[PDB]
Amino acid sequence: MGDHSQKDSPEDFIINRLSQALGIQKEKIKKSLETAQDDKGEVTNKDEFQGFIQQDNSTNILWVSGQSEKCTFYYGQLPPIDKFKKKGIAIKLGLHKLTNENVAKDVVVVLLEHLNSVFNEIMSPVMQNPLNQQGWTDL
Repeated sequence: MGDHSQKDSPEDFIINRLSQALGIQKEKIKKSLETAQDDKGEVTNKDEFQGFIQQDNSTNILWVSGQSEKCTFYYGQLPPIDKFKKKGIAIKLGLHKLTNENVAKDVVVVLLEHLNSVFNEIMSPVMQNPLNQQGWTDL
């Protein structure tokens, strides 16, 4: 059963933890804030919608017009913002096993983005060193 348009929330509550939490499932602040109508619809489409394994949660802390709990599904994240993306039903794997493939990456506020890109490139080189792929990579 895992979690639906709440499975991901619960997982992030435990995983995000700020070095000491492992909260598990649902975020009271997101429910308490109740923002925003556009955000509720974007989140509902992510949850049981097909077709789309991405969502961001953006913390963005202080600065100017901070994204904070952003975040959105796709869209954009601005700047010291700290958020993350998870993979659910990565075109559509929904309505069967809870997106078992789901991939999770945390993204800090801060360059920091260039360092993250370098880390991603290193991960790709490590993958190339390990397997050959299933020809999706091919040559």
